[PDB]
Amino acid sequence: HISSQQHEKAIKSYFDEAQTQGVIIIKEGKNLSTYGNALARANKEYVPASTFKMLNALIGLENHKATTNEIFKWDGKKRTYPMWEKDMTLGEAMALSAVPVYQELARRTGLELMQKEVKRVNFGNTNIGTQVDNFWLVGPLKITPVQEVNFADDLAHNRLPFKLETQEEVKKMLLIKEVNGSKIYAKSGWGMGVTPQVGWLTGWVEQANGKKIPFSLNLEMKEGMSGSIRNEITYKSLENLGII
Repeated sequence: HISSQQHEKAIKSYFDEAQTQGVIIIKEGKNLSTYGNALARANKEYVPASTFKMLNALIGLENHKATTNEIFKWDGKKRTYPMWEKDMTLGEAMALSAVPVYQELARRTGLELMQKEVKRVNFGNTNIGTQVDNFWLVGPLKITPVQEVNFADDLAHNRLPFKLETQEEVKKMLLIKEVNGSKIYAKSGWGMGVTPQVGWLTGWVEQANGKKIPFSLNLEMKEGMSGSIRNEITYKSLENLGII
């Protein structure tokens, strides 16, 4: 079998090849393993950016601000991406990472309730500030890569403080890949309105035997880098380690 030294070298190279700095944290049962080319990122705070959609969806569904089939209508105004100029359910919006639909959901929850639920769940630094519709994009909400893989571990195992049914509905929103009997559930995140920019892919692998292996990738995104590098490094890392 392959040495630690070699796994670590391989996964560090994935980051080096992308000309970025990043970490990926894997959790197995209770044990966290940190890999990549900038390990000290593991316990630094960054904005969650679209990572926070997993929790905004939980809070909105639990608090009856939406249902899993409600169609959020496009209001007709020009959007950053053409693929967002359409009507969609929270699940469609999770996959397209459609920030406008999730800003509407935040605004239905409202500042006061949003701040209470973010506190109740203990996400990151728990601080949402005064602006209900952009706190996960530009601050002040922040979360370390450790707290993210721990958040994915809780979601994955249904340990967040929400109805089981709420958690199952949100996890169904997150299936992003199947590869050999393994299912990968994750949400990406790119905070562009912060400097330096932060990229995330947080989730877990469900192996064919039902075991769940949570992960959070966290890297510096750079002007002109592609978004699928978060995916590419993540899948290379998980396959290097035999998780998929």
